[PDB]
Amino acid sequence: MAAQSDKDVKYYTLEEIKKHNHSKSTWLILHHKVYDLTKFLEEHPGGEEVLREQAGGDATENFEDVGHSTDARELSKTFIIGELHPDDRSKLSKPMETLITTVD
Ligand code: HEM
Repeated sequence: MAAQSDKDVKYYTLEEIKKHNHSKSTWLILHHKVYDLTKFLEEHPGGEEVLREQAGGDATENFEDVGHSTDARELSKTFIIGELHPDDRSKLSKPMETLITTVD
């Protein structure tokens, strides 16, 4: 009817995830994996300010810094929708090309 345990993994590119961090597509990267919590921002104890500033990037450095509970880290497993491209993981050989416009 309206229930389906769909488990998959979509490999997204760095330029794709860092361009979806707006409001209803706010994704965070943890352990080089893409986690969807754009509808859990207000459900996160502490606030969304710390999430929006890490949206579209890897915040694993803060995940281990703060120290999440066992159940907490297990909960994130239900918000996994994909992973980062191998080129953006064990390569990083992709031209950025930016900051060429003076909007100051
Ligand atoms: C994006 C995935 C994340 C999930 C699913 C998540 C989930 C949770 C949950 C369930 C708790 C409370 C449970 C407990 O008692 O341990 C928690 C607490 C907390 N989280 Fe996260 N979190 C995430 C990311 C982050 C990130 C990226 C930061 C930092 C920018 C962060 C900072 C905190 C802090 C500070 C607390 C409270 C600990 C304290 O204030 O001493 N979380 N998180």
